[PDB]
Amino acid sequence: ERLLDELTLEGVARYMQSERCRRVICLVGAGISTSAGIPDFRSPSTGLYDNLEKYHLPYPEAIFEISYFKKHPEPFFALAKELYPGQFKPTICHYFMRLLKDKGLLLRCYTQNIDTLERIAGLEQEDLVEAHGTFYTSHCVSASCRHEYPLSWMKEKIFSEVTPKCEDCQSLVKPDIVFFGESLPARFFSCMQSDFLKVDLLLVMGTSLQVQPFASLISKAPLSTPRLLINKEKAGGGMDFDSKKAYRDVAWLGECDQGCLALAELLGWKKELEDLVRREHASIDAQS
Ligand SMILES: CCC(C)(C)c1ccc(OC[C@H](O)CN2C[C@@H]3C[C@H](C2)c2cccc(=O)n2C3)c(C(C)(C)CC)c1
Ligand SMILES: [Zn+2]
Repeated sequence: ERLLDELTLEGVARYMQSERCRRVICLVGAGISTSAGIPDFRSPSTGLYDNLEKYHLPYPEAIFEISYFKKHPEPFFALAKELYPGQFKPTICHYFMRLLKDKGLLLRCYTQNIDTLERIAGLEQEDLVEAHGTFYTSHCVSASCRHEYPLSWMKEKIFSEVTPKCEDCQSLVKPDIVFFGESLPARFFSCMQSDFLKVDLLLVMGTSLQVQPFASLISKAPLSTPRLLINKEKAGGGMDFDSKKAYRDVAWLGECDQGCLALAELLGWKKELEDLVRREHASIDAQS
């Protein structure tokens, strides 16, 4: 089935404004947070895994490996102190997703990011699937305790260079991120099944799809679901933008903010979006 009239941003805009497009899923990666001064720590190109020499790890990946972390948590928290941002300011792209929520178009945002910016932008727990977890909350690692700690507590521990320990049972306190050797959250697998039935549009932003878990996700949405990619680079996932058989996939190449602004324009949301970014940034400035 053919749902987009044309395989262009204009066509996607037009589809979004039609009665057909009720439920949008966003899939978002590190590219939506780069313009917030969170660089893409994941992808190898960034070279994060070269600044780790001073932590004398057995191998660079050890800094994110759960068993290593439990024995030697100090490098992870030192790194966190090193790279902790001055402010947490969500990007235009984040606020575009806020618009989708408030217009009742957002079914779900699946995010690879742990930076909490979606939450700060006003996306709620129901709206979000944090595929790699989050720094927003932390928990004592003991299964009989699991004392919860807010980011404010974790930040203080990070800045004081005191290893987070549970006030109750003395166990290590770990940010709710998915370390190497830990499994994806159950939430991820459960929401996927149900969501990928009801979805009318996939908005894929700041991820190359060459990389799990979005590579798989994309390939098992219904065949007729239109998919728009907004990314600096070209897309895995089994997308088809270019062939004579292309029917549903659209690529916008450039920065995520600029792509979102362009899409907002066509929807007639540009002013609303620019105003929201300005207002929410000012609010953050006032309370920071
Ligand atoms: C404190 C500043 C803050 C919250 C703003 C921030 C933000 C991002 C941060 O890191 C982003 C990483 O890309 C998150 N990844 C989470 C885990 C382990 C690593 C790293 C990884 C690599 C490749 C695939 C993959 O799935 N995963 C999952 C980090 C740190 C602390 C973890 C220091 C690097 C902190
Ligand atoms: Zn505890």
